[PDB]
Amino acid sequence: VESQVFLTEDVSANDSSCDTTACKALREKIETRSDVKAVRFLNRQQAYDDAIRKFPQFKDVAGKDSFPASFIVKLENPEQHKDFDTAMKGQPGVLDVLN
Amino acid sequence: VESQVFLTEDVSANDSSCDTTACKALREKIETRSDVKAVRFLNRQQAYDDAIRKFPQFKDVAGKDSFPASFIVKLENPEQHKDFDTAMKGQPGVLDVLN
Ligand SMILES: [Br-]
Ligand SMILES: [Br-]
Ligand SMILES: [Br-]
Ligand SMILES: [Br-]
Ligand SMILES: [K+]
Ligand SMILES: [K+]
Ligand SMILES: [K+]
Ligand SMILES: [K+]
Repeated sequence: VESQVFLTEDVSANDSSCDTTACKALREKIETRSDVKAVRFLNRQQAYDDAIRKFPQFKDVAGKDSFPASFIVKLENPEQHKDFDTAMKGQPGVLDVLN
Repeated sequence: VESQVFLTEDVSANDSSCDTTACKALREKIETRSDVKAVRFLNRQQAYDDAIRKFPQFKDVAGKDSFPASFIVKLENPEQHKDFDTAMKGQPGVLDVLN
């Protein structure tokens, strides 16, 4: 069980490796959480590819631009994710958190 | 661990509880196999919800007809599931098997 923190459109479209300073700074910000053990970046292309695989019926219909880049986040205890989700939603540069 | 047997549309569109002739007949063919311990039914509304829960990106284009219903099947010997998979794939009413 891992959390997924969605990023904003311009980072999604233009940063394929989280090498913009803001995306890196945002990865660091998340890593500082007392309840976070690991943070992994997943770009727009890869996330689209992973989804299309798992559900091969939108191969044409759905485009990658519907898929935000994100951080896949391993928490200390995934049953206590409430505080984390709250912080993320209050964090600038974070679009949403997967519910 | 559990096996997932996806159903063709003729059952997926009609039946919310496996209460149509086609669904039950298919359910009975699976349950009576010696290599099957238990069979659970998963309607298309539950399939839509599980999928959108994991990929809300698809909510743009996915209708209730985009996700097939399924049987969640508990095998007697899970490690040895290769002949079961093939049997199901050759069964009328079966769309696909997970993996
Ligand atoms: Br990308
Ligand atoms: Br239904
Ligand atoms: Br059931
Ligand atoms: Br038959
Ligand atoms: K980097
Ligand atoms: K930490
Ligand atoms: K935010
Ligand atoms: K049986």
